[PDB]
Amino acid sequence: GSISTAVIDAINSGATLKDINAIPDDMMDDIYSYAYDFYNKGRIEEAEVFFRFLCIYDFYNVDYIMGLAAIYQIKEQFQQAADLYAVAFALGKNDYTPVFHTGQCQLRLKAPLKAKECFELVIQHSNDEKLKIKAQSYLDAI
Amino acid sequence: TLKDINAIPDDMMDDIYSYAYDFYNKGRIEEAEVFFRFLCIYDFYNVDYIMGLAAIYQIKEQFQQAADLYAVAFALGKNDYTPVFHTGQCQLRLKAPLKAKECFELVIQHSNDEKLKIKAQSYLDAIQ
Ligand SMILES: O=c1[nH]c2cc(Cl)ccc2o1
Ligand SMILES: [Cl-]
Ligand SMILES: [Cl-]
Ligand SMILES: [Mg+2]
Repeated sequence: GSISTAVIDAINSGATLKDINAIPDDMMDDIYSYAYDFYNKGRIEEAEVFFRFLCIYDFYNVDYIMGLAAIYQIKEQFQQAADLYAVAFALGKNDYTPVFHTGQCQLRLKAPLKAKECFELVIQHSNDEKLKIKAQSYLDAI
Repeated sequence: TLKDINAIPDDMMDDIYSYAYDFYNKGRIEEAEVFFRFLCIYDFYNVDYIMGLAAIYQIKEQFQQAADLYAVAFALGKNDYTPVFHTGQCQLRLKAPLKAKECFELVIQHSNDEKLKIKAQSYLDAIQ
């Protein structure tokens, strides 16, 4: 998937498509909008192809990663979603939404201790008060 | 992954990992890089294998390539902030002090590793 592609690219350390600016920013913006057009109409498979395409070109992009993680979470591919949410957080650092969603994924992965750590981080560090309420409601049930 | 099909026994992979670190510790960087690349081909999902290759890239002053692997390495452990610490170092070398500051601050705010936080704080203290 997207992560193995990123790791292969780093191993081989050859020229990538982004390194040569093979797709301009404006076209990447268009494709991202098309990806969500598919997603918003429930065409999840096509959206996934488009977000995979975006993540091959520019993996280290919080917006592309978050789109793909959402798809995996909807498809109940919870480990793949949590892995991408963690990448997104490492790049973004200031938005705790991926940490919240990782907590949800860990709950489904039968890892309540990992989920608890996620929700507690949201509570202690997020300034999104509504997200904190949601995290607390998961914490109350664990 | 080749790991998924158990193409090489577990103990032999342990041996290869320890040999890679031997090369690294002896300054045999080119050989260590071959061995860590070998490991990461065998199992891209092994955080310690990725961290080894990232360290090689950082030593070779390929700071963006190192930072890219550190971001993957962080996701593959979720709770270990050491790759975030090293990313902060790489960002300083890339002349991105605000990005570096964010990394070291994240270590201090989330990590339970007290020795690592001590190191991150010493970087934060130095950043203008
Ligand atoms: O300690 C941590 N930080 C984390 C960040 C994400 Cl995205 C998930 C789990 C975590 O555990
Ligand atoms: Cl993958
Ligand atoms: Cl900066
Ligand atoms: Mg607060």
